[PDB]
Amino acid sequence: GIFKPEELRQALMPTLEALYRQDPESLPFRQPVDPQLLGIPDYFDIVKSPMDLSTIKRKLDTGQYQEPWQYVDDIWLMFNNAWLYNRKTSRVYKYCSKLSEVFEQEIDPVMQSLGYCCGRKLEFSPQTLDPELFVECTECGRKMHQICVLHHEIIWPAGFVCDGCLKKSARTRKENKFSAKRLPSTRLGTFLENRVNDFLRRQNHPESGEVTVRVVHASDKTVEVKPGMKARFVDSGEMAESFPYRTKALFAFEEIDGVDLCFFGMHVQEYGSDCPPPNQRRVYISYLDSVHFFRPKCLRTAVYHEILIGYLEYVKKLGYTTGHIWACPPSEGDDYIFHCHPPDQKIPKPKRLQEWFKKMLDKAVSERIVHDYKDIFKQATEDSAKELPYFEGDFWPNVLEESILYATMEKHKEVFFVIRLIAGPAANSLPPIVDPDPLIPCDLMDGRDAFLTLARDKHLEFSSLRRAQWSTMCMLVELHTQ
Ligand SMILES: COc1ccc(NC(=O)CN(C)C(=O)C2(c3ccccc3)CCCC2)cc1
Ligand SMILES: [Zn+2]
Ligand SMILES: [Zn+2]
Repeated sequence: GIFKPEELRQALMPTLEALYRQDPESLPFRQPVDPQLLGIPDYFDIVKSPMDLSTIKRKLDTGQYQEPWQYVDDIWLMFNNAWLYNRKTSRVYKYCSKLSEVFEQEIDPVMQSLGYCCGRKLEFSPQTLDPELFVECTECGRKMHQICVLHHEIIWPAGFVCDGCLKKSARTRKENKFSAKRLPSTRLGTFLENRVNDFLRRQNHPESGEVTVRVVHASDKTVEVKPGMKARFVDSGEMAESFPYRTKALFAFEEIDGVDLCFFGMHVQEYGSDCPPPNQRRVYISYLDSVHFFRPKCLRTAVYHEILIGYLEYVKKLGYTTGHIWACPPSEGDDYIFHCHPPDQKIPKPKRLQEWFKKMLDKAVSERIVHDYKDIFKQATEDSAKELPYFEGDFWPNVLEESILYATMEKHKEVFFVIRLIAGPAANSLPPIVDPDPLIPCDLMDGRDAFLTLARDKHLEFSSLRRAQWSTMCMLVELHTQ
């Protein structure tokens, strides 16, 4: 026992009385359902654990609840039975939804007054609902959402100690060494975060946190020319068989309410100077993703721009001549790089996404980082299908197979950006591209599949700030302990 029964009763009874006072919405919930009198003889075939307000009151009054989650559980048992048994359009269903809304408001400040994280009954997103897990304070015995208190067994193996118990004993929580800042740095990561933090300091907005950019994957790969064009151009001995590239994964994190938040992810393909044409000295953005919790809101878009402009600046200086972006929005539900985006984070329509890349590239011109950029139509004109750069997982390889030319580039022109970084003479007499960062092997971050799979297995959602904080903590433990 943590509480005197009278203490628990005096704290919770007012939240019960809040529900009882709601009339008519409490009328179906005041007494045990009597299926005979109500003419619903199938009630007990569907509802196996009936619960009502008079029962909960008698449990409070007789000291039956040992800790308040038991009370919250009986409340949500009572709501769930009504939502299970009654139609969505029914009066009782709608009354039950009203009481759940009044309960949500009342329980929170009460559960926080008794030293709990919150009073919420929490389930994961559909991907039947998996319940959120609880951890137990080793000092006081209170149970709390694992996600509310960000308790990870690998970071803190001796167990969870709540803020209230730590303050009581004049201790602070042992530092999280599995942080984004303590991930191994790269010249690329440093260059990007230095550009982002220089920009944020110049803005001098009080809400902004430090930003971290970490390259977390770097491996050498090859894209093989698919059979239906190997037959035409490769087998003859005209086009090269396979194009070697470096695949890199990077993430940007922000300090929000004292902890790491992963808010941006990018995969790139880097076809260097020892790469046969038409891929020679090109970079390709495989995929971009974000989680909209960057603070402040008013700088979110600029920060994304600073990372992307930063990346183009950096590869230019190494000797890449051209950047390529397939400006195509995702369509994998609430997933892409990040599992389970916030439900109010809208995927942009093709037009808005094109206007967003356009805006980013106009700033890059103003800075003399991008010399010029155009749609693949106007750059194919200004330059056979053998001469198009051939990138792993891109639209263009797949569409030339559907055929086996100029027809297709016109109808889908605005979705393909070609970005001249080094144009004209300067491009001709360049040193070899040498990447000064080591290879970073990491199977979890090798393409976007493996991390989506882990996030599905382990309910690493990005659907709210609190869940995105827990998922950021969990991904960083994985990245440090590989
Ligand atoms: C509801 O489920 C979702 C939600 C979002 C995504 N992903 C994107 O929006 C992925 N994207 C297109 C983005 O992040 C940018 C974006 C977003 C919005 C406007 C303009 C640009 C911001 C960083 C790069 C591009 C996927 C599923
Ligand atoms: Zn909680
Ligand atoms: Zn405690």
